Order: sequence, then C-alpha cells, then structure tokens
Amino acid sequence: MEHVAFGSEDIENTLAKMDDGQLDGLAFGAIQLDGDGNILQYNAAEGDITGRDPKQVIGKNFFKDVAPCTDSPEFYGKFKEGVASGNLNTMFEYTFDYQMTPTKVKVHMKKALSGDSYWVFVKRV
Repeated sequence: MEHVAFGSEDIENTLAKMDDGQLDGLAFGAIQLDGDGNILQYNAAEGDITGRDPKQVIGKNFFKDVAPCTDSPEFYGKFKEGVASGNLNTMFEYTFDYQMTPTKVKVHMKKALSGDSYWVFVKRV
C-alpha cells in the first residue's frame, strides 16, 4: 500500500510521482481530470467504490458520460469554477446513485501540480 492520507495538505505533491500502478495502491478513490472533465487516470479503489472498470472509463467525460450524479451546481459547478479560476480545493459529502446502490462518500477536489489537471479523491463515509 502507498501510504498517503485522504485530505493531506500536500497530497498533490505526493501523487505527482505516481504512475497508474502506484495510484492503485492508494487507500481511497482517485480520479484525474483535465479541464474539460475527461478522465485521465482512475484507480483500483474508486472501482471498488463505484463498480466501474478503470480501464474502460479512461477517456470518457466524467460529468456527461460517467457520473451524471455530479452534473449539478454542488459538484460540477464547483469544478468548473475552479478550472476557470485556476484554483480549487474543496471537500464535501455526496451521494453516488446512477446505476448503482446509493453510496454516500466524501469527495475532495484539488488542482494538480501539473498544468491543467485536477484530482477528485473519494472515500466511504
């Protein structure tokens, strides 16, 4: 297991070193998005949480295709405000409920160290 705590203030630095294999080692869900919301990486843990196969969702749009739950002012609206501003660091609870058992999660979105990408980190609550 890669030893990184959900919500760590320097998480973006830590994760900058990780390849997709090392990301699968994390104790929580992790998704990397571009500024348009397309999925760049998606880890083994998120898959546990949501049922989705990671390999298959890479390249799809998270807000339009993969995760309609999140197309709302409360989730997407926060994301897009962050991309436009060039800063984002927010943490909230949410329920995922598209084609799955409604599952309550804590979400943390943060801008990545890298140019124009963003992290969504997810854990059960």
